[PDB]
Amino acid sequence: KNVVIYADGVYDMLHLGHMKQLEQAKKLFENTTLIVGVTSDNETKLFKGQVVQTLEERTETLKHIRWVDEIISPCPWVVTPEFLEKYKIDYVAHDDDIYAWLKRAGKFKATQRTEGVSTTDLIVRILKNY
Amino acid sequence: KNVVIYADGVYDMLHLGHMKQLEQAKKLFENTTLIVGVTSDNETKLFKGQVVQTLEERTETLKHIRWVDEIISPCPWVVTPEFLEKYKIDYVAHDDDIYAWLKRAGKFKATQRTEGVSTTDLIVRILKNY
Repeated sequence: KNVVIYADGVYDMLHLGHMKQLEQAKKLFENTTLIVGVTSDNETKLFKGQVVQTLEERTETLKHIRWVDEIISPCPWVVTPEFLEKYKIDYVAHDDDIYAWLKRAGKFKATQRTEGVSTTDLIVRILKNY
Repeated sequence: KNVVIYADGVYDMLHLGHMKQLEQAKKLFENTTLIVGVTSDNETKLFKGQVVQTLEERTETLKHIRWVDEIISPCPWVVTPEFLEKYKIDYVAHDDDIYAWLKRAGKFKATQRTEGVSTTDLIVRILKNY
């Protein structure tokens, strides 16, 4: 009855958006284990772009988040069928094609986002006072 | 065996510091319920100073924090003996005198802090790139 869900991401400067996403992953089914993978510095920097917090900083914040059951840190950049077996993962949870093969296999669970929540946004608000 | 702990604060722009503090509160004893009180906008603005996030924003972030069991939002600015009875609170957890009367009653549990963790600090780091 327990369903293993994997959600990877950068999780740089974690905010309310990441949390709502993670809550969604956690509640995809009645009994889940939410595994969260945190991408390495080198690989992030080389694909997405600069990253603000180091791996250790981004991993530690996730330790206080109610929905996170287990953490793989650092996680591989690209999910592979072998990875899924090795960790007994039943579904991958990401927003919405690199994940076509997951949908074809029935193992793709979509999760939505929430805007206006970024750290950056709040600084924007705080300067408006001047 | 279950010990009720109350930790109030502003919790503006919650960061790793608040989380470590809250974890400490939660683990003061083996079986706790951590009640977290979140101060109102009007009262915060009038004592501490300007506040960046509204009550609703500050309360919602706390909903994703592993250590928070219950939330009083908004909470009174000053803890009173009557408050302690009304919510069956066994200890109050705050950093370190308004709390002398709590220490005299045996109901004061100290919790420490961690520096270099503020939202503000990370923006400081991010601008250094220019």
